[PDB]
Amino acid sequence: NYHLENEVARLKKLVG
Repeated sequence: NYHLENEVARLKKLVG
């Protein structure tokens, strides 16, 4: 939306 998108694109970028 919101969240969701700038939340995977958080997350997975920092982890893997």
